[PDB]
Amino acid sequence: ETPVLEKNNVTLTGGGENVTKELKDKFTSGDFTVVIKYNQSSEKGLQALFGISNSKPGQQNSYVDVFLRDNGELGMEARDTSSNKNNLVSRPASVWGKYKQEAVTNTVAVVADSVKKTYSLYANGTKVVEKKVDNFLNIKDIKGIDYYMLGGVKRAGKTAFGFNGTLENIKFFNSALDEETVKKMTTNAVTGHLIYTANDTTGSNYFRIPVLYTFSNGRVFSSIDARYGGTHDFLNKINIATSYSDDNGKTWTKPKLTLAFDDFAPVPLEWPREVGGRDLQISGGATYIDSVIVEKKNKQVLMFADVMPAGVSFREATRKDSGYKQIDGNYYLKLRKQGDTDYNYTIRENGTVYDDRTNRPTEFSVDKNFGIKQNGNYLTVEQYSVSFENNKKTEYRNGTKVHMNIFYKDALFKVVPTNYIAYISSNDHGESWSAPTLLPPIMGLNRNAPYLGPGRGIIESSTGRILIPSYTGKESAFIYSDDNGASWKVKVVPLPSSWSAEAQFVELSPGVIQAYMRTNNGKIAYLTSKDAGTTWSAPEYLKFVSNPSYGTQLSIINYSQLIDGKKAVILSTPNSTNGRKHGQIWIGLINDDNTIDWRYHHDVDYSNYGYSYSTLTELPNHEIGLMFEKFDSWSRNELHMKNVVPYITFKIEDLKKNL
Ligand SMILES: CC(=O)N[C@H]1[C@H]([C@H](O)[C@H](O)CO)O[C@@](O)(C(=O)O)C[C@@H]1O
Repeated sequence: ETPVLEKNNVTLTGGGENVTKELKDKFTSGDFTVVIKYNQSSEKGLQALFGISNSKPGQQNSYVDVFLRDNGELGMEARDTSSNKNNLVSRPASVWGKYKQEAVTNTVAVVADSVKKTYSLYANGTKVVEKKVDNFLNIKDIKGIDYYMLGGVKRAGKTAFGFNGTLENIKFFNSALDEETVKKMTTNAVTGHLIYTANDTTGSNYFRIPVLYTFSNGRVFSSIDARYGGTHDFLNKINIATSYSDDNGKTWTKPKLTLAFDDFAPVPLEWPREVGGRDLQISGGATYIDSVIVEKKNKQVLMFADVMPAGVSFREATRKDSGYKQIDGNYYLKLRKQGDTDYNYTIRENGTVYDDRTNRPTEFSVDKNFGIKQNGNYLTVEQYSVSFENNKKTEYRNGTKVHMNIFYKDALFKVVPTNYIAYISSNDHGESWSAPTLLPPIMGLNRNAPYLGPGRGIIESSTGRILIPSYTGKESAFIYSDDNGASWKVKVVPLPSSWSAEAQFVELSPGVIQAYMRTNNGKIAYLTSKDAGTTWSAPEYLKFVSNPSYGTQLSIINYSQLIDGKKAVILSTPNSTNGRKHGQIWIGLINDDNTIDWRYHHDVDYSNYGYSYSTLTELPNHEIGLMFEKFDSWSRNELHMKNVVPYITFKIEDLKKNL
C-alpha cells in the first residue's frame, strides 16, 4: 500500500500549509491512516499535526485531526456539525518533548477503520489506544470537507491549533493499515529507551517502580514492578522483574520474572481506561511489590520486596499482628488451618509444620519458596486466569496445576493477612537467585512489617553497616545489619505527620548519613545521622521543591567524581504543585560542614510532562543512568498505560545547568 500523499521536511511556526489540491477527494472509502514523523519547536498550546475540515462559516465542528498537548498527550478528533457527532480518542503521556536541550523526533499515527468502527493511535512503536465508538465518523461521513492542511485545522477561514515544529515526514493513506505495519512504521530512536515493554518476556502489559543499580563488576542492573491488572498498587497481581546490561546501558537482557507467585498466570490484560471501569481490580493474586537493591562488601547482591498475600492490600493489611509467634525464644511464621479460627500452627525447623497446641510435628511442611507438602508430596491448587472478551472482567480456574502456597487464597494453611518483607541473594550478580527469606518480626510481634522505600540500600563506609530504607505510615524504619546481613534490626523514628516516607540514603562523610524522603506536606524532608544511623536529627526540608501533599518517591545517589572540586550527590524528583510532573535532576555539592550546596539542576523534558517514581545510578564510565515513570502515576486520568517507563543516560555536562 502506497500513500496518496507524502511530504518531507515541512517547518512551520503556527501558520500551517494548505495541501487541499494534493488531497481533495482522494479518500475514496473514507478510511484513513496518517503517519507523522515530527519534532516540536514549542510544546505550548493545543497543536494539530494535520487537519481535514469543512472550512466554511458555521462548519467549525466538521473536522478530523491528530493533536498534541503540552503534557505529551496524543489524541485525535473526528467531528461532524449537522449530525452532532463528536469523537475524541487519546492517551496521556504518548510522546516526548525535549531531551538534553533538543527537540525530540517522535513518529505517531492514526488509523480509522469503518468496518470495525475503531480509531487507533500509535506513538514511537506503541499502539497507545484503540477505541470503538458508536458515533464513528470516517472522512466521507463528515459533510462538506473542503480543506486539507498540515500543521493546523481550518475552521471558519482561520487556522486553528497551529503546529510549531517540523513535519519531517508525513504520509496519508486512504485505507486502514494493519496494526503490525503501523507499529513498525512508528518505531524510532525513542522506542529503544524502553527496557520493559508490554507483553515482553514478563507477560505484563504494565510496569511501575523502576530501580537501577551498578554493581562492582561494571554490570548495570534493573528491577521493576510488573503490574498485570493495570497499574493499581492494589488489589492486583504484581511480580518483580529484572534486566541487566554489561555494556554501560546500551543493550539489556530480555526481562526475567525474579520474584513471582503463580496462583495467577502472568498474562497481558487490556485494563479499561474509562471513568468507573478504570477503578476495576482483580480479586488479587499473591504479590511482590516495591523492590530495593544493595550489593554487599563481598559482592553478594541482595534484593528486598514487600510480600502481600492474595486479596491483601496495604489499606487492608492488619497493623496489629506480625504473622509470627515466639516459641522458646524463636520467631516462627504462624499458620491458620482452613476451618480454624485460631492460628494453631507454626513453621519450625526444616519447614516442618508444628501443631502449637501439642508441640508435635504434623504431616505438613513448607519448602523454601512457601509451597506446602503433606507427607513429602506437594499439595496443589489450580491457577487463575483473568479475561475480558471485551467488556466484562472474568476470573477463572484455567486448568494449570501449581503448588499450594501459604500466601494463596486457596491454601489449606494460610499466613496472617498482612504485609511482609522478603529478600533474596545472588552470587553471580543477578544471573541466579536464592530462595526467599522473610524478615523476622523486627517491629515486634504485634505490629506489621514496614513497607520498603523503593530504590537502593547502602553500606556505610566507616562501620560496614547495611541500611535498607522503609516506613510504616507514621514512622521512618531504617532497617540495618551490623554483621554483613546475617541478622537484621531496625531504628524506628517517629515523624511529624503520617508521611508515606519512602526514603533513600546518602553518605556525606564517614559516619554521617542523610535520609531523604517523601512527606505529606509538599516538601522533601531529610533527616541526619552522625553515628552511622543509630540516632537521627529532626527533619529539615529542601527549599526548592514544592509538590502536592500526596508527594512522590525520589532517587538520590552519591557520585564518585568531584564536581567543581567537591563531593557530589545527585537527586531525581518531580517538582510541581499541579501533579507528578516537571522532573528535575539536581546536583548537590557537599560543603566542608556537611551541608549541601544545591548548585545545578536539569529539567527532564517540559514542565507539564509527566514524571513520577525514578531511579538513578552512576554508570561505570561515570555517566548517569535514569529510569523513570514518564507519566503521572497518581492521577486517575493516567492509569493503565503501556510503555511509559523509559531509561535515559546523561553526561555530567548535560546536568550542570541553571547556575
Ligand atoms: C482536543 C480538544 O480538546 N478540542 C476541543 C477544543 C479545545 O479544548 C479548545 O479549542 C482549546 O484549544 O475546544 C472545543 O470547544 C472546540 O474548539 O470546538 C471542543 C474540542 O473538542
